[PDB]
Amino acid sequence: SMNPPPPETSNPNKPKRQTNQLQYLLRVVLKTLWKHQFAWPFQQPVDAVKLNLPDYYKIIKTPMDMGTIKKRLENNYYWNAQECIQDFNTMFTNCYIYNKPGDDIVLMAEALEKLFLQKINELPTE
Ligand SMILES: CCn1c2c(c(=O)[nH]c1=O)[C@H]1C(=C(C)N2)C(=O)OCc2ccccc2OCCOc2cc(C)ccc21
Repeated sequence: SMNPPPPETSNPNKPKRQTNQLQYLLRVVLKTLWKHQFAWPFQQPVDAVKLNLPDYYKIIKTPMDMGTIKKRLENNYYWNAQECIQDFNTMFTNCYIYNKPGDDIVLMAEALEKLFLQKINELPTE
Protein backbone atom coordinates (compact mmCIF):
# COMPACT_ATOMS: atom_id res chain seq x y z
CA SER A 1 0.00 0.00 0.00
CA MET A 2 2.91 2.41 0.63
CA ASN A 3 5.08 4.06 -2.03
CA PRO A 4 8.61 2.89 -2.79
CA PRO A 5 11.45 5.38 -2.97
CA PRO A 6 11.23 7.19 -6.29
CA PRO A 7 13.69 6.35 -9.06
CA GLU A 8 17.03 8.05 -8.60
CA THR A 9 17.70 11.20 -10.59
CA SER A 10 21.42 11.45 -9.76
CA ASN A 11 24.21 9.04 -8.95
CA PRO A 12 27.87 10.08 -8.86
CA ASN A 13 28.99 6.58 -9.84
CA LYS A 14 26.85 6.32 -12.99
CA PRO A 15 28.49 7.39 -16.26
CA LYS A 16 26.79 10.04 -18.32
CA ARG A 17 27.09 12.14 -21.43
CA GLN A 18 25.58 15.30 -22.84
CA THR A 19 24.68 14.63 -26.44
CA ASN A 20 22.70 16.54 -29.02
CA GLN A 21 20.10 13.76 -28.92
CA LEU A 22 19.64 14.11 -25.17
CA GLN A 23 19.36 17.89 -25.47
CA TYR A 24 16.61 17.35 -28.05
CA LEU A 25 14.88 14.92 -25.69
CA LEU A 26 14.70 17.67 -23.07
CA ARG A 27 14.09 20.79 -25.15
CA VAL A 28 11.70 19.29 -27.72
CA VAL A 29 10.34 15.91 -26.63
CA LEU A 30 9.85 16.32 -22.88
CA LYS A 31 8.75 19.94 -23.18
CA THR A 32 6.10 19.05 -25.78
CA LEU A 33 4.70 16.20 -23.73
CA TRP A 34 4.90 18.11 -20.44
CA LYS A 35 2.60 20.87 -21.68
CA HIS A 36 -0.02 18.48 -23.07
CA GLN A 37 -3.46 18.51 -21.51
CA PHE A 38 -3.09 14.78 -20.74
CA ALA A 39 0.33 15.04 -19.07
CA TRP A 40 -0.82 15.51 -15.48
CA PRO A 41 -1.09 11.82 -14.42
CA PHE A 42 2.45 11.33 -15.70
CA GLN A 43 4.25 14.37 -14.23
CA GLN A 44 5.27 12.69 -10.95
CA PRO A 45 5.72 9.22 -9.47
CA VAL A 46 2.50 7.34 -8.93
CA ASP A 47 1.27 8.06 -5.39
CA ALA A 48 -0.43 4.75 -4.59
CA VAL A 49 -1.60 6.07 -1.24
CA LYS A 50 -3.47 9.09 -2.60
CA LEU A 51 -4.83 7.10 -5.53
CA ASN A 52 -5.94 4.13 -3.40
CA LEU A 53 -3.97 1.68 -5.57
CA PRO A 54 -2.52 -0.78 -3.03
CA ASP A 55 -1.59 -3.18 -5.85
CA TYR A 56 0.12 -0.64 -8.10
CA TYR A 57 3.65 -1.38 -6.88
CA LYS A 58 2.94 -5.12 -6.79
CA ILE A 59 2.13 -5.08 -10.54
CA ILE A 60 4.49 -2.31 -11.68
CA LYS A 61 8.01 -3.21 -10.64
CA THR A 62 9.82 -0.65 -12.84
CA PRO A 63 7.96 2.58 -12.14
CA MET A 64 8.68 5.60 -14.32
CA ASP A 65 7.19 9.02 -14.82
CA MET A 66 7.97 12.23 -16.72
CA GLY A 67 8.90 14.12 -13.52
CA THR A 68 11.72 11.63 -13.02
CA ILE A 69 12.66 11.79 -16.69
CA LYS A 70 12.70 15.60 -16.61
CA LYS A 71 15.00 15.60 -13.60
CA ARG A 72 17.26 12.97 -15.17
CA LEU A 73 17.57 15.08 -18.31
CA GLU A 74 18.15 18.30 -16.37
CA ASN A 75 20.69 16.55 -14.12
CA ASN A 76 22.58 14.97 -17.06
CA TYR A 77 21.91 11.51 -15.66
CA TYR A 78 21.80 9.56 -18.92
CA TRP A 79 24.56 7.94 -20.91
CA ASN A 80 22.65 8.02 -24.20
CA ALA A 81 19.32 8.91 -25.77
CA GLN A 82 18.27 5.26 -25.71
CA GLU A 83 18.31 5.17 -21.89
CA CYS A 84 15.89 8.09 -21.85
CA ILE A 85 13.68 6.68 -24.62
CA GLN A 86 13.47 3.48 -22.61
CA ASP A 87 12.22 5.43 -19.59
CA PHE A 88 9.41 6.95 -21.68
CA ASN A 89 8.53 3.51 -23.08
CA THR A 90 8.47 2.02 -19.57
CA MET A 91 6.12 4.77 -18.43
CA PHE A 92 3.68 4.07 -21.27
CA THR A 93 3.90 0.29 -20.91
CA ASN A 94 3.28 0.55 -17.16
CA CYS A 95 0.05 2.40 -17.90
CA TYR A 96 -1.08 -0.27 -20.34
CA ILE A 97 -0.17 -3.11 -17.95
CA TYR A 98 -1.87 -1.67 -14.87
CA ASN A 99 -5.06 -0.27 -16.47
CA LYS A 100 -7.76 -1.90 -18.56
CA PRO A 101 -7.82 -1.30 -22.34
CA GLY A 102 -11.04 0.74 -22.22
CA ASP A 103 -9.91 3.14 -19.50
CA ASP A 104 -9.71 6.88 -19.98
CA ILE A 105 -6.11 6.94 -18.74
CA VAL A 106 -5.16 4.46 -21.48
CA LEU A 107 -6.58 6.77 -24.14
CA MET A 108 -4.53 9.56 -22.60
CA ALA A 109 -1.32 7.55 -22.57
CA GLU A 110 -1.91 6.45 -26.16
CA ALA A 111 -2.25 10.07 -27.27
CA LEU A 112 0.96 11.04 -25.50
CA GLU A 113 2.75 8.01 -26.92
CA LYS A 114 1.69 8.91 -30.45
CA LEU A 115 3.17 12.39 -29.96
CA PHE A 116 6.28 11.00 -28.32
CA LEU A 117 6.95 8.65 -31.23
CA GLN A 118 6.41 11.49 -33.71
CA LYS A 119 9.01 13.63 -31.94
CA ILE A 120 11.59 10.86 -31.70
CA ASN A 121 11.20 10.14 -35.42
CA GLU A 122 12.77 13.59 -35.83
CA LEU A 123 15.56 12.68 -33.39
CA PRO A 124 18.77 14.30 -34.72
CA THR A 125 21.64 12.14 -35.91
CA GLU A 126 24.36 11.53 -33.30
C1 LIG B 1 -0.38 7.01 -14.17
C2 LIG B 1 -0.90 6.35 -12.94
N1 LIG B 1 -2.36 6.12 -12.89
C3 LIG B 1 -3.28 7.04 -12.43
C4 LIG B 1 -4.61 6.80 -12.38
C5 LIG B 1 -5.07 5.52 -12.82
O1 LIG B 1 -6.24 5.11 -12.80
N2 LIG B 1 -4.11 4.61 -13.30
C6 LIG B 1 -2.79 4.89 -13.38
O2 LIG B 1 -1.99 4.09 -13.83
C7 LIG B 1 -5.60 7.79 -11.91
C8 LIG B 1 -4.93 8.89 -11.15
C9 LIG B 1 -3.65 9.22 -11.48
C10 LIG B 1 -2.89 10.46 -11.02
N3 LIG B 1 -2.82 8.28 -12.02
C11 LIG B 1 -5.72 9.83 -10.41
O3 LIG B 1 -5.62 11.06 -10.31
O4 LIG B 1 -6.74 9.22 -9.78
C12 LIG B 1 -7.55 9.94 -8.86
C13 LIG B 1 -8.34 8.98 -8.03
C14 LIG B 1 -8.10 8.85 -6.65
C15 LIG B 1 -8.80 7.95 -5.87
C16 LIG B 1 -9.79 7.16 -6.45
C17 LIG B 1 -10.04 7.28 -7.82
C18 LIG B 1 -9.30 8.19 -8.58
O5 LIG B 1 -9.58 8.31 -9.90
C19 LIG B 1 -10.13 7.24 -10.61
C20 LIG B 1 -9.77 7.50 -12.13
O6 LIG B 1 -8.39 7.35 -12.25
C21 LIG B 1 -7.79 8.08 -13.27
C22 LIG B 1 -8.49 8.55 -14.41
C23 LIG B 1 -7.84 9.29 -15.40
C24 LIG B 1 -8.55 9.79 -16.57
C25 LIG B 1 -6.52 9.53 -15.22
C26 LIG B 1 -5.84 9.06 -14.11
C27 LIG B 1 -6.43 8.30 -13.11
